[PDB]
Amino acid sequence: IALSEIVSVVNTSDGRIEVFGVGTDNAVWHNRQTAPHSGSSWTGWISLNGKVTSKPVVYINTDGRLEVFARGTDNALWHIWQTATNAGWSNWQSLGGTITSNPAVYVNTDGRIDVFARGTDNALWHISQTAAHSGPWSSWQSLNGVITSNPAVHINSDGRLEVFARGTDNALWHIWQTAPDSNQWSGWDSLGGVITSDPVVIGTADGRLEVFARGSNNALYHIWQTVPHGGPWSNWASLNGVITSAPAVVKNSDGRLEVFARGTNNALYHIWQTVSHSGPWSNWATLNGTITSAPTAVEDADGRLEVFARGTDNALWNIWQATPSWSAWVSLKGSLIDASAIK
Amino acid sequence: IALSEIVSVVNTSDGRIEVFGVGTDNAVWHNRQTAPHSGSSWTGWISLNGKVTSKPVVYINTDGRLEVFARGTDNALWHIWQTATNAGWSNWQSLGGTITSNPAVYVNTDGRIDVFARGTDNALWHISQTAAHSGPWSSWQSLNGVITSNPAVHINSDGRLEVFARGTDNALWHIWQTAPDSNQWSGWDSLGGVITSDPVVIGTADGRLEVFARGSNNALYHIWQTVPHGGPWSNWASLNGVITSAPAVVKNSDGRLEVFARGTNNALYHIWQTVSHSGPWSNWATLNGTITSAPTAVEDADGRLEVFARGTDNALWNIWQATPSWSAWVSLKGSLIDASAIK
Ligand SMILES: CO[C@@H]1O[C@@H](C)[C@@H](O)[C@@H](O)[C@@H]1O
Ligand SMILES: CO[C@@H]1O[C@@H](C)[C@@H](O)[C@@H](O)[C@@H]1O
Ligand SMILES: CO[C@@H]1O[C@@H](C)[C@@H](O)[C@@H](O)[C@@H]1O
Ligand SMILES: CO[C@@H]1O[C@@H](C)[C@@H](O)[C@@H](O)[C@@H]1O
Ligand SMILES: CO[C@@H]1O[C@@H](C)[C@@H](O)[C@@H](O)[C@@H]1O
Ligand SMILES: CO[C@@H]1O[C@@H](C)[C@@H](O)[C@@H](O)[C@@H]1O
Ligand SMILES: CO[C@@H]1O[C@@H](C)[C@@H](O)[C@@H](O)[C@@H]1O
Repeated sequence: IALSEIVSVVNTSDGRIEVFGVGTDNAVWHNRQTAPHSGSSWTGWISLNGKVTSKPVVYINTDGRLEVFARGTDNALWHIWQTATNAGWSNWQSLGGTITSNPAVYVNTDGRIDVFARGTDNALWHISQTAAHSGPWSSWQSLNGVITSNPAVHINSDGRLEVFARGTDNALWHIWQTAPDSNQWSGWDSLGGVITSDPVVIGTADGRLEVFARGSNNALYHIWQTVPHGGPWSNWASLNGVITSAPAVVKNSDGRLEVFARGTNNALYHIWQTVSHSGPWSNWATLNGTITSAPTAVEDADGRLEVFARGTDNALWNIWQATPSWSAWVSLKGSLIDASAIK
Repeated sequence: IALSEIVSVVNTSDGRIEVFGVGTDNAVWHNRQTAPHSGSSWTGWISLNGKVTSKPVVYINTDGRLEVFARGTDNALWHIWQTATNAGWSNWQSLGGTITSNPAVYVNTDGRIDVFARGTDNALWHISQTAAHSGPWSSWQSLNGVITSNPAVHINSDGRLEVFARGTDNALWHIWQTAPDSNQWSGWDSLGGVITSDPVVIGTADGRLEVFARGSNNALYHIWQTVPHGGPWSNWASLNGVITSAPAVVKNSDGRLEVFARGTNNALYHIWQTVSHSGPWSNWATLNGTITSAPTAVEDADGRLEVFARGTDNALWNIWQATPSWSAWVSLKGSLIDASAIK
């Protein structure tokens, strides 16, 4: 697997970016913008404690409360959650299980967080809240398959969760709810190709899933639903380049997709749709830096992309999107590790 | 009450704007962009039939299905829904009650649509889906108060619904859920002022409610939460102008608020936050035309504002936020009436 993202990031319900990563102590730490604008100062790193053995994944409940999922030292899924929106945190609590990947997390149309992770059998498993933004949690449940990457999940424009992963043949595979909120899932299906990164999935401005992944020649590839929330999918297409990390995809404030990834000189590169969403793609361009993780990208409250990546000093660095050139690479300090359960 | 909005507008799950209005036959008609882009052509007007006696209000269920609420000729609340996302429509069905205002509609954090309408006692009443995006519906319940305008609803950044309506003293009042999804609401709180239009409410880029209304001198006023999802509120602040309709507010793609209203010469006027969201407001500027309703504004899938208003020929007209100085007005044809239950 190509080098992973090292933080999970969200724009919170009060328009501040909040970033979560794993320290050299194997605890989860978070850092938050003090103001809801590009170029804001940062709180600085605060520990949520714990001892984790995967990438932490943050998700926002439908009531705005942040919730973090990660594998623990006992290999169970653990979580920790804000007890009120943007306020204080609970203690860490186990959700049991024994998992062998990073979690992937999404919310159902009924407000129930659904968490996906690989099992000891190498199947995809899932567990979910039984009520909107609320425990108790369900029991684990298998979705079978046998997968060789961390999973990625997104919602279709008809409300059906759909999960993506690399299979034993190194192809992109997927599986989907048969109906919104449903514990009844489809059978596994294959989209072919050969991929050398975790896949990353996004919903387009016109309601279609689009999936990006590094290919066997280390170029960036993508593939998409041809109609909203349905098949057929397209043929694989190449966006070229050569990337030395997992790709990260985000939607600009005007709908245009943009993808970020480490280049072969360890600098950050990006490529974007031009003209409009679903428009033709640009040439790759550099944003400089020397980075030691995959980048992570998010839209801030001013409608600008912000990217995060670990530096040569093992600190987290940040850069954001401005008219002619981007911002400075700015250090948020800290000392992060790649705790990804599959590397 | 100042002259109302004539259509209800929504972004569909496949990135097209869809507008809903009442025809000269008192049936609900709709028109949809053919393409998810600014300046797209339109399907043309299609009837949903029925016979309504309020402004119709569309809302998108969390599974992507559109649903329209309107008062019927029997003064009850009626609704009609898509049977599949962006597909065919149900028959009209009654939710009963007797209502004396336009409905206001919002979704709870648990995916259950809540509908609010003034009752025969001039209290605010509500009815909701009992499950996520699904019937059956609840019994009617009173949220008390005595109100003299149409209600407006939005969700807080902590997931609590909040409703605004003018009171018997002509002040802006409000009530809120004590917790997300709850049927337990607060008492009516006065935010004072004297308002001469329905209030409009929006959520800011940093998670605060902000309310706009015409005041006693026909100026535009606004008031806001000073902290995300909490009090205290600011004082009322004038945005000046002299407006001859209800105002409509929308958020740009970069978070800046922009308000639209009819001026004294019956043209469309607007005013916007400059620099960034929550920044200082512009001067009023005209967008020309001659309109016979309040405008309705929405962001399209390219991140551009689109405004709709009835024209002198009773057709619906459109203008959108093109680079230099906005598009030309284009007619979408049709023949619309103002069916608002309170005028
Ligand atoms: C809070 O508890 C600590 O962190 C959790 C995430 C688990 O790894 C547990 O075994 C460890 O003791
Ligand atoms: C269902 O098929 C099994 O699981 C898929 C996810 C792939 O790994 C495939 O090659 C494997 O045999
Ligand atoms: C712009 O700065 C460059 O890239 C950062 C991400 C850091 O690795 C730093 O040490 C390096 O000089
Ligand atoms: C389909 O039913 C028609 O429209 C409804 C919205 C009601 O006004 C009803 O009385 C009328 O007959
Ligand atoms: C269900 O209750 C009925 O409808 C409500 C909306 C109110 O108008 C009430 O006075 C009336 O009795
Ligand atoms: C709760 O109090 C009732 O409702 C408010 C909205 C006001 O109209 C007030 O005059 C009335 O007595
Ligand atoms: C731009 O055109 C002007 O405004 C439109 C909204 C229509 O009312 C039209 O008749 C009028 O002349």
